[PDB]
Amino acid sequence: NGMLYPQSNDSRIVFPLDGVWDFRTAGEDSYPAEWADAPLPEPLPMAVPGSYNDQNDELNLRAHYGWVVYQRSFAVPSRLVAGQRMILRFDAATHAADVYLNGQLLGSHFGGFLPFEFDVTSALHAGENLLTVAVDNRIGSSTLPVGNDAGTAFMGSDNANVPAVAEAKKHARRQNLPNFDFFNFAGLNRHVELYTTPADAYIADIAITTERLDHIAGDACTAANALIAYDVTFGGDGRQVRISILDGEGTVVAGVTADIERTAKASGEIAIRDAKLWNPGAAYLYTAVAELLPSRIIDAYRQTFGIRTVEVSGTTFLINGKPFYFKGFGKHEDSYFHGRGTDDVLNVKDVSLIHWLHANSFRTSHYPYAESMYDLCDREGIVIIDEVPAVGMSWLQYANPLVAERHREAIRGMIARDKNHPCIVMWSIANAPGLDGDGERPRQAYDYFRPLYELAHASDPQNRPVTLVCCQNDYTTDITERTMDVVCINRYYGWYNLSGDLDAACHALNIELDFWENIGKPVMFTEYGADTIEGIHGTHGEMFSEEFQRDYYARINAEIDKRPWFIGEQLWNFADFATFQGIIRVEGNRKGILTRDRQPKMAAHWLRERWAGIPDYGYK
Amino acid sequence: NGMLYPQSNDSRIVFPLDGVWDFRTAGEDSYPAEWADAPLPEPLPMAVPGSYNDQNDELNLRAHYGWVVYQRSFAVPSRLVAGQRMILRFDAATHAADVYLNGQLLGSHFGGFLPFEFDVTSALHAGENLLTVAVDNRIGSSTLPVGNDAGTAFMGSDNANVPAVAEAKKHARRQNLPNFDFFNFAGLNRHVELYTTPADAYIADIAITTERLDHIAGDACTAANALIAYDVTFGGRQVRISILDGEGTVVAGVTADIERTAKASGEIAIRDAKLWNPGAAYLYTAVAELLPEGGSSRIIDAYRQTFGIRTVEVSGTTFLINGKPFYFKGFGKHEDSYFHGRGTDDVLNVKDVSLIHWLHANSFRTSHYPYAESMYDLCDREGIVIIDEVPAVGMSWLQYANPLVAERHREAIRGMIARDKNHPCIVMWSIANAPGLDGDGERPRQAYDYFRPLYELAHASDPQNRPVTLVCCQNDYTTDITERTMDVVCINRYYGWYNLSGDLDAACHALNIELDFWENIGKPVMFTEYGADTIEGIHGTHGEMFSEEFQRDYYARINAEIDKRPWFIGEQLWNFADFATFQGIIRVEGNRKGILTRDRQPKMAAHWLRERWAGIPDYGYK
Ligand SMILES: O=C(O)[C@H]1O[C@@H](Oc2cc3ccccc3oc2=O)[C@H](O)[C@@H](O)[C@@H]1O
Ligand SMILES: O=C(O)[C@H]1O[C@@H](Oc2cc3ccccc3oc2=O)[C@H](O)[C@@H](O)[C@@H]1O
Repeated sequence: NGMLYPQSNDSRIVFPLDGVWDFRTAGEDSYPAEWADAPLPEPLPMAVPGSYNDQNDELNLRAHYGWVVYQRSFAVPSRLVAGQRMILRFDAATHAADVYLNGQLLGSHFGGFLPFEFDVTSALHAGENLLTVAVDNRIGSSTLPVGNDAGTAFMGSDNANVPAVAEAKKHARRQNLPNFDFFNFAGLNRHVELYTTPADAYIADIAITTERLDHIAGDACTAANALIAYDVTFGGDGRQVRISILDGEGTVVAGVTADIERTAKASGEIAIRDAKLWNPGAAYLYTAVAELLPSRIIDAYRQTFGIRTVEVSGTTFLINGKPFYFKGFGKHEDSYFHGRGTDDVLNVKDVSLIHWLHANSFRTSHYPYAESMYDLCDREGIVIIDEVPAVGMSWLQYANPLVAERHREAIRGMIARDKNHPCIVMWSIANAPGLDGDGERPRQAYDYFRPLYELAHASDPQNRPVTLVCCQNDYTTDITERTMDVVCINRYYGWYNLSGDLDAACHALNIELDFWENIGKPVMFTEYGADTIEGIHGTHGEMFSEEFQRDYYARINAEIDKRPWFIGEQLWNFADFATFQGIIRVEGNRKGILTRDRQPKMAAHWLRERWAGIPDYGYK
Repeated sequence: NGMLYPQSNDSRIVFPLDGVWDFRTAGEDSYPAEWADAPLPEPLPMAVPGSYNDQNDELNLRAHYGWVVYQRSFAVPSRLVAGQRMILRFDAATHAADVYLNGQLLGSHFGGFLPFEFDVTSALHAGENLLTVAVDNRIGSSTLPVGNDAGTAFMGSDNANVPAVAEAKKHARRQNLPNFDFFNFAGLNRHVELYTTPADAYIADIAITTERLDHIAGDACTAANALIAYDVTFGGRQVRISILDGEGTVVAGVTADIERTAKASGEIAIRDAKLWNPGAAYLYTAVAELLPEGGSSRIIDAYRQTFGIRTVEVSGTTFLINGKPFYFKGFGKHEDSYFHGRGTDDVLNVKDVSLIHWLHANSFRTSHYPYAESMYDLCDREGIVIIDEVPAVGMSWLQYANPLVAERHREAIRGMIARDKNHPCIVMWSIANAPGLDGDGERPRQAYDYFRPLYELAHASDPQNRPVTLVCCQNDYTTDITERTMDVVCINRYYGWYNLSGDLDAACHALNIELDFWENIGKPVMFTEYGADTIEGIHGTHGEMFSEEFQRDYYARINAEIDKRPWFIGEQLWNFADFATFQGIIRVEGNRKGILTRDRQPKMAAHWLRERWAGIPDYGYK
């Protein structure tokens, strides 16, 4: 289950396959399999990584439904492949892919936001190799994220009772209809690379955990002793693995040799004296170096980690034993040109903006992000709530075992990929599913989600808190949200209801806060906000003005400040982002406190000033 | 002098070093050299490739003056470096760099827009290697592009006679003051990679030229015969040259003797050759294979060089591609985007080429510096013509007497042409943008004496011997004696914008007076800039300056005038898209003369131009 990011070292090399590929669109339900046997005819250029949808203005690829086919050639020296295990990794292909090498089907993947790989040792040959990747963008009632099989996209307008409308629907061009509020960007959204490991025996997975901290400093910068655990998995076939712990300056501060036992695994614990802890706003990273022993080294892998604990205790959220307060937002992987394509310039800039704002956290709304963003947040001291793509869900999905299977894959896959990041403090198993109502519906939702809550706990060796992000609903008939480790609520009082009336919005919010006060869980906002067009101004700000967005946060935040059990404020959204078109989306979702080009609206300045005065620890 | 882009094949591998590096700002005139000896203290993250300026909103890196230091570590298997020649290539470090590996100074480079490399065979070691790169952003009276040592940035406002202003200037924080109208984005703007070649003997350079075409078809798609030439240089006997067509079929091949300094050269006849044309690209591959003594079947080294078969000839007032009279449709561009700055972005390059097609344009100029190599490969495959330009922008008489500037200028011309010579999409070289050329006394002759040797140098350096131009600023064309001697006259004119403002009747009258002057000169003439700053969303029934309507009306009126001149062979407007500049009173969040917004969205004028260009053929318009 290990999916360690490809590394280059004395025992391993990575050969990136990013660049400008060849590309063709294909059919709604098929593509020509023979395209894997020869160069694509009349190809278009297509940069990888990137969504394909915004990379060709002659076409309207945002309207594309079904398959596209990518292809490129590559060659590597015979010297490099000799005796090695050769692996082809796709960091993400959104949503499903069939992969061919030299005309041989390697296999397929379903799930648009997690990495997958193939052993191509036997399919590779000398000279030029032809790599063909068919990618399917289709979403529907059995996918995560969820699409609608008929009707409209989420938040779409209709006149369904007009006979002409009903008839035209029957014959309209097939389109994906997201049951979620972000554009269905598709393609090779993240990197592609060929990499090598030793063949006879190799490191397959590494898990590092913080088991216990002894005598944590008052400022939490250090602990007198930290007990960490390692678990290393091997593939291949009295062997041993050397584990070296490097501090921030690369000094080997601890080292052990562990026996490998057969399924082939080595595990143990290491005590670190005067351990330097990882904290929001004050990152510190160690490296665990694993070396498979025969002076020689057979294989090696360098795994970054941070030493810190996470504990929900009553209505507090303790990081290294200190009461943490979330400041931040949901984000999206979204930008002009790239779409959902990973862009590390943008990631570096965004992390700097999180600091400029004096925020300390975000959520990976609504899918796991590119691996590089978590590495960045590890080094920059920004906390993450890591979320699977289970958005758009309701009772139709809970009754479908295929969806449950995909959901379990997404949870296991996210945690297997991301478990070693100190920046991740909580897992989210869904966003805005249907949880409330009458009859059997609330119990049916609980019966669907409770085993997934348990799965996220079982899968994470650090046993971090697990939540489910709840959409505005009848909280009195929802019986699932209140059972989560942290209550995470999306609320739009004064925007989607009581519209523009901030007094009424705050009154309604306080009524629901009184409800949560009794439940006795820690609670935080994971969404709240107001669409805002930069440059629209009013002396008495109305909806869509910069002033209304600022006033909205000023009023709502004054209310949650009065509740000691309310442990965080993550707003919606960090930045404006693309959506399916519709009458409430002014060139996408405009609830960003920043524009899509990362420029600050009035509310961003107001929030920066507020957040400057709120400490990471001890606010409540 | 060869700088072939790194390739992976059976004898060569490339190891990319892009990613998130460590980064620190340093001083105005220095940086700590000891930072090369250990990991940078308290580093910031910085993505490579990219400009650094817009990658950290906590800092104000747009205001930074002087040095920054990049650093990262890397490791590669010993088995792959063993016995190989190891080269570290920087596609671009803007503007100057000192490079260290494991604490050893490899060397330095000046020139922010062309690649450079170091042999690191001896400096590499097993395990982790520490690569430290100091990058200097400073510009001034001896750099290309040119900065101002004092005063204001180009087209900056001043009240120089106010004593308080004069005094405050003396004590103001040092800042780069561009003498050019684009922001001074700096850093590791393009890719970094380590690559290998065989050590004993290897291919160092390849030049492919189209020497002659016989009996070109009426539609220019083919010629009965094409004579091409190859010139292969080696470092560190025979080389096999194979010519592969679009399907990879070997249609021609010769084995050539290597003579010492070590080179092989010759000619190859291609019967029924498929030609490269604007709007109808066709590419061959020349595969060069170094053969062992002497001799066996095995290959010592190989390189695959893309090329296209086409001729370029200025004839009277026509610009002939494959003997057909071409008409340029397009624009100056910039490598410019949110977040990336001047950083190369192939998603953006792929998108921009699709927009060039959407507009029905056929060409652009690399204003005002050589672009990333990948964009030329893309234009080769997409049939888009390029005017390739060096960063000699902001120049005036202060520079012409400066030997360091002249050397840097010669370096840029030789470096650009050495890097870019094999692209069929490149049809013309530009040796400068908007230098001072006119005036009285000795000034016009001084400018001519500076630029004429550079014109000759561009001709001597290009084995294809393509036309050479100098892109001319709006000036007194009657006292300029340099522009009229270029192979194609390329003019930047802003009648109705920077002069006769808003009066399109007067602008067209003035343009026609200057066109009458060029009609007498008897050379082919094209626009390389003309336009109007335009804020998307500003509208008027009678469009005034900055409205979308005025921009549309501007092109409608000016283009109607040049359509009347048979010797006017192209229209490249300013600009493809809005881009960042130094701040000032005439730049509304940068330069807004884009027909597209900075996010590549079309203004009214873009739609009008799309319809116009749809009706103008690549060949035979005039
Ligand atoms: O609407 C948004 O901006 C975000 O909506 C979230 O889901 C919710 C939608 C509504 C709609 C009407 C009334 C209350 C709601 O409460 C919600 O939580 C969704 O999580 C985001 O992805 C959307 O972008
Ligand atoms: O001004 C621009 O938008 C571009 O100007 C070009 O150079 C010239 C500037 C001026 C200024 C005042 C009057 C006439 C001018 O004519 C010019 O040719 C320059 O090449 C571009 O880089 C600028 O962005």
